[PDB]
Amino acid sequence: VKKLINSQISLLIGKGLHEFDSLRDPEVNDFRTKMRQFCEEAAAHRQQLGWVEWLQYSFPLQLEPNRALLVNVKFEGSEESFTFQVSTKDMPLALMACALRKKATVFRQQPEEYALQVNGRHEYLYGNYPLCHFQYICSCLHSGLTPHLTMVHSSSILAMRDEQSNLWSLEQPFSIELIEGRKVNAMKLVVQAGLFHGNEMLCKTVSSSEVNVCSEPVWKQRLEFDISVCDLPRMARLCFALYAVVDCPIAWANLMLFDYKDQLKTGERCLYMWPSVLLNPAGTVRGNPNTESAAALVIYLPEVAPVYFPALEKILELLREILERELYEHEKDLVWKMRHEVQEHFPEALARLLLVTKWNKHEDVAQMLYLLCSWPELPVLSALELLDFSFPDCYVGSFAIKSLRKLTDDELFQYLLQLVQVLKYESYLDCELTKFLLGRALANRKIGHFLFWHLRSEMHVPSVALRFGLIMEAYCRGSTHHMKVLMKQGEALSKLKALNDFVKVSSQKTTKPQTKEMMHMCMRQETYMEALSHLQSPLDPSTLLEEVCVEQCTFMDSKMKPLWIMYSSEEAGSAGNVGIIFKNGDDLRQDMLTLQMIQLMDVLWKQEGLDLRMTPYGCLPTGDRTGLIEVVLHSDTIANIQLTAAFNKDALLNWLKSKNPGEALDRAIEEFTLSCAGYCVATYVLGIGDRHSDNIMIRESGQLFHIDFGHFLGNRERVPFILTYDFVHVIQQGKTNNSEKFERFRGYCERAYTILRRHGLLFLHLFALMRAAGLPELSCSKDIQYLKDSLALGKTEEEALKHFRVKFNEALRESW
Ligand SMILES: O=C(O)c1cccc(Cn2cc(-c3cccc4c3N=C(N3CCOCC3)CC4=O)nn2)c1
Repeated sequence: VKKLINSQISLLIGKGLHEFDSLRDPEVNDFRTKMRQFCEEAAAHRQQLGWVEWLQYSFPLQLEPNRALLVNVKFEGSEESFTFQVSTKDMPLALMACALRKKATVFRQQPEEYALQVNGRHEYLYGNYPLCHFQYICSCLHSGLTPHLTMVHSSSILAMRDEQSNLWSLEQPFSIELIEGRKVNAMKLVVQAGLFHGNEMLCKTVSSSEVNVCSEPVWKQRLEFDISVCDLPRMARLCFALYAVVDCPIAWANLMLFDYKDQLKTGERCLYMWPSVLLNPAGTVRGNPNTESAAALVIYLPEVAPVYFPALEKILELLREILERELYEHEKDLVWKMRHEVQEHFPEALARLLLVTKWNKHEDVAQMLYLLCSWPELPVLSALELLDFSFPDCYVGSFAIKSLRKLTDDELFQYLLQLVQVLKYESYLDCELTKFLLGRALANRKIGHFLFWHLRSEMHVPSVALRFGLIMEAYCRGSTHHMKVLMKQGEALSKLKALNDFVKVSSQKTTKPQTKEMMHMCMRQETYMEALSHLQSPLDPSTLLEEVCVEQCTFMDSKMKPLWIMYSSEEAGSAGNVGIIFKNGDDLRQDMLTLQMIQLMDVLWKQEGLDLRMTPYGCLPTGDRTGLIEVVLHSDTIANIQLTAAFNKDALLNWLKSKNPGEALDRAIEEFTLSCAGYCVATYVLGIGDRHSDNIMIRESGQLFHIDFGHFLGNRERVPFILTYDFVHVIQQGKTNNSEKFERFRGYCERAYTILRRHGLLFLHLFALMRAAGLPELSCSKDIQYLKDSLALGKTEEEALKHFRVKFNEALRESW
């Protein structure tokens, strides 16, 4: 019935829907019914889209940021195929026209009723684009391969659509009553309490009287805060810390003083606390769900009267440049004084102005909000800064989203990971960000795919399980069919975990050959063959993983026995020969961020016409210390290649010569040189140390790349720029001296470095939002500072390039 759907979502999301119901929370009840309708009406809209708009939803085009080629085309019904020669500048229509036209000759006898499917992939070619804007066509040209496509008629596409259908009054100083608690420690117990608006204190942090450290922490005190109740802003957050002293932190807990209906809360409360690492303003505002084990604090919120935060209508009723290029009190005063100027003449300095406004004075907040309601839209870069925890106000949050609505699907995808982490900072379940993500996800299946996995991957974290579960359920209501596709992915991943556990056990008792044989036998079981085959890759939904082909599957020798799983697809040909690595026991989150950043650098470079031949391979956490990495085929580790050469320095170049005979070598050396420049710069900027020959790989094309990003951000040394002699040797064509090739290489590096600096704030804004994620190596200011320093953002370009040159020369000396 709908019974089945409910049980399908419960399995898919990793939480039973009955668990939601058992909280008997209207916030949650309302979140669920609110969004379910929102998601259900989005499904509505889509089931009536035109066939090209459906393609846009389900198969978003994959593009790049004159000359001729051979393309093979067939039609959906037959085996017969035709090979033409087309231009890289041609449109898909022209290609479809030739295809149609021929079929007519051989078929004894209108392009616009067709789209071209990439054989064996969930990828289509359509739209007004040259064939070498399409990533698959591009891929084939740089690799040499022949594009194989299938003419799909509009009515076949519509068959797919149809088969996937579903107040100011209160001047008294704010106060609470700290009643008692129930905890464990060695001393006397103190409760410190403090009121926050983002990172900023709304007043001084009143503390408890000292009470012995045994059993319950009875207090029955009245805590009064240095602030009027009418001055508490909408997003006011009360923050506790319980600790011992003769310092020993024990626990923390936060809550919103206003509930999700704008009512000021009153009065009693049991706060189930989170274990501590001293106040944690950024911490979640929801209680610890381990209500058996957690220490708890009972408090009382006094009745001040029913009081709601005023509606917007009431709210609305109530040397500049030289500092505007982190400032003093008099500077702040100037900026606040100048707010109208700021809006009219420096609209992009909104963030600055927001941080100087007095959130602990309601009158000031009102005047700021009135400016905000007429404020011009901001660039996306500026909106990314506003998503920071430092901007907690809901109107600000809403303004930020409003400026982000113009994000292209491509941009949104590039920033999605960060936007999901920002949900952790949200105060309430129903929020503009969640609505925006769910809307965009329901309009673009790729976005929906990566949103799903970002959420699913953290369900084992109790602070986000509820929020993320709820979002995934909403999403599933909005696409029943995608829900089935994702279940199939879940079933594969479930089987891989079991397979990997077995491998961990077996390798402890037997040789690797024996274990591998057992792995193979396990995989050939009907249940495994079936679970592991015929699915969309979680790494990239457009890649279909068809028949898992064992004999080629193995596992690595390293601790948590990462699995190496290979696939083939008759229908896709060579493009269907794809591999994934399943890893369980390692935290994949830091490879994802890093690989993501590298992707963004590649994109920023390509946007200036600089293609450094980078390899931004897929990486996707799917669960608790679980996830996938995309295999880059026809590549091996530097270590491995340093394995016939008389001198070890030549092993690399000999290998390249062997894979690139004759005049092919010069292209490979160029690919090596550009990619080396890319990764030299990327690893310097990102502070990725511990680079060695086991975690640097090369492709047979010549392109160098990095794997195993365990320790970025100098993490803390200050990782120098690195040039390896073996790499300089290849760049210089195996010559001792070749300053023509070398100083070109030095040019590539400098160009790459200077382009990144120009987008320095993009990197800082993105890393700022990633502080939400609790990555151990992105936890504080010192980590953000690393980026500031590596991009030398405090300098003029010039100064920065001179600085960079010292470092480059530094690195060169180091490489004998
Ligand atoms: O010794 C073996 O039995 C063995 C079995 C299968 C493969 C290998 C060689 N190997 C190991 C790895 C490897 C080891 C540890 C970490 C990683 C990794 N490869 C990775 N990739 C990613 C992109 O595609 C190339 C492989 C990523 C990665 O993080 N890559 N290749 C060795």
